[PDB]
Amino acid sequence: SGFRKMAFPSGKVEGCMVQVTCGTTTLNGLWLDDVVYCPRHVICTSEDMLNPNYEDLLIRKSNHNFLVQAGNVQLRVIGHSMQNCVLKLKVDTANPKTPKYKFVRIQPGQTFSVLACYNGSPSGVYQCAMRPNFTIKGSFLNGSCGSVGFNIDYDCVSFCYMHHMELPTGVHAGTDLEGNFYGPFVDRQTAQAAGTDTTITVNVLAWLYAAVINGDRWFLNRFTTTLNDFNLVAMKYNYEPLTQDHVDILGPLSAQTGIAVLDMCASLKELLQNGMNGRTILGSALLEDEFTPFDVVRQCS
Amino acid sequence: SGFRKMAFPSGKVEGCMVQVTCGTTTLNGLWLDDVVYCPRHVICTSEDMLNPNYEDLLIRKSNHNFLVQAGNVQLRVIGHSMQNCVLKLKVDTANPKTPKYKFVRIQPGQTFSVLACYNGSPSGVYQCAMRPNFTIKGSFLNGSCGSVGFNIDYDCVSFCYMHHMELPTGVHAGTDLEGNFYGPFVDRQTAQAAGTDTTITVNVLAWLYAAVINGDRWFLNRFTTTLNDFNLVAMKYNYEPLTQDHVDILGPLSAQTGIAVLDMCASLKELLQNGMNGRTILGSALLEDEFTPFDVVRQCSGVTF
Ligand SMILES: C[C@H](C(=O)Nc1cncc2ccccc12)c1ccc(Cl)c(Cl)c1
Ligand SMILES: C[C@H](C(=O)Nc1cncc2ccccc12)c1ccc(Cl)c(Cl)c1
Ligand SMILES: [Cl-]
Ligand SMILES: [Cl-]
Ligand SMILES: [Cl-]
Repeated sequence: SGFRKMAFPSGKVEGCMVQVTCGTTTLNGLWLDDVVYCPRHVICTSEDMLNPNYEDLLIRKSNHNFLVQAGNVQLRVIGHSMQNCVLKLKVDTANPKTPKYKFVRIQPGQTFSVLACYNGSPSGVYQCAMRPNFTIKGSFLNGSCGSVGFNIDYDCVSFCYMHHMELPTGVHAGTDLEGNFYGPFVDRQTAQAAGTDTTITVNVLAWLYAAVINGDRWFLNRFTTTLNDFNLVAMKYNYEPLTQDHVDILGPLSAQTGIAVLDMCASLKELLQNGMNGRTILGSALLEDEFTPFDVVRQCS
Repeated sequence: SGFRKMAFPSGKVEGCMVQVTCGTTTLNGLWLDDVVYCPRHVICTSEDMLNPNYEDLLIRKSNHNFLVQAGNVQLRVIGHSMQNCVLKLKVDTANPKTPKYKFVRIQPGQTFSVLACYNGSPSGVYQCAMRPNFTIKGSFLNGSCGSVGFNIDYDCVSFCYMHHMELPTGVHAGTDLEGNFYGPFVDRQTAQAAGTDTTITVNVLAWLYAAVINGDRWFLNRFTTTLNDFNLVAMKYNYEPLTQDHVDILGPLSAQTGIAVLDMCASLKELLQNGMNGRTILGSALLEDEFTPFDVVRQCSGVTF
């Protein structure tokens, strides 16, 4: 019993964190095999932030301009290349702690663990979701660039995020491990704003199923709804539309608790209309949207 | 920016998790140097748990009754002994991944990271607080017994908790690493109930300081209060008393934000008597009490491990 926001154990990722210094900028790198991955903005100065030409800046760099430090050992950079917004520094030593890994690009609503680092040193691990507006609500300070987001698939680390920047609202933007940004963001100091965020409806439903599994039932009702009527209501509360894919994905939870998805959707509509009336669900006074259907099944079963 | 419930990096503890099997029971062990620590209830059957004589049950056991597995390697148990509610299995191999460590007993209100394990395999890490009623509101399934709670002090792991059982309300009970339970609990199948829980006041104040550091300041007011008047109000809402030690510990956050502790206490007092009025603090509609003052400073300044 119990329901917590739980991150994956970070050990496999800690053994990959290194410090990358270029000129006056110091950030984090991910050392996998003989390659260190990090945000390409590490090569940027004061003049090259508003409109940097990264290809031109990288051509002017030599391997000796990059200082890579793994613990107390300095790694020798023997090559450099760029893949989208990620810089790849080829090193002379393969990381002996390299776990079984994959690079995966995730979709909005998906969750992952974040290993927040400073100067190549892990300081904390927390749990995030990719927001529908493609930002993440992380907890990061200056120097956290290059910190990674990941999930663990048995004994395999799927790297899905690398932190690049903090937007003016305090939310965070970054890329997958192939350097492609999540969202309409660029690694330039140009005026950028996240779109209006919405609630991940499928995750709220998954979390309501977690609450039922844990013995919470006060919010249940005798109503059901059509998918379209549910979406018309949910949208008025800035909730993401619930697709047939989401209904199917909630199927196992629906079978386990005996409550149909559209039946649970009618409970959610009621909660949006009434609020919680001083009650909590799994110790929370707000509806939680950072647990996917897969997270709820893994944590409850 | 941002404020998350953040656990310590778990790597130093993952390298210590092993699987301990005795008869039909399989749970987790903590392998440090040449000793594996685990709950002594691993030696129990169904009848044994009801009314156990652990000294008598352990005397009947041999080293070969314990099956310890570290990854894919079976460790050889060369000794067994009991310290309070923890069983210590001496093994023939010292754990090469043993970090610098300490065994520490924590106080209620103190927070720690839990590495939830099943079959000696770490599956999740989460941050939680030792409640004033000595339970932890954890997330554990069958097989999680032996999972440990810890903090990281520079590069030294301080082990403070080992999971033993789940109470009928779904909350959790366990011991320090010397086998002494936190709270009035016993490792026997008998009727046990956690006392009425209270809110960790010093932690709520630390979290209000974290919200101010993040720019969320609607709850601040012009007022201050006495520690005496605040505690009278706190007792009424099932809040723990705030001591002069707590006021001193909140000092650096008070200096950083420009909000004296008794000034923040007057904000907390109004929040209790009037509610949030539809507003949230750090995206929460409830007052959060699982971040200590040290946790808020560590996160809002970026201390590494
Ligand atoms: C390096 C910096 C950045 O946003 N860093 C941070 C990352 N995360 C949190 C921070 C909190 C406070 C201050 C800086 C934080 C930055 C600035 C502009 C651009 Cl376009 C890019 Cl790619 C990167
Ligand atoms: C081994 C079991 C126990 O509490 N198990 C669990 C421990 N943690 C979570 C659980 C979730 C679901 C089911 C069982 C969970 C137990 C029973 C009674 C006593 Cl007195 C003791 Cl010491 C131990
Ligand atoms: Cl599923
Ligand atoms: Cl809440
Ligand atoms: Cl402090």
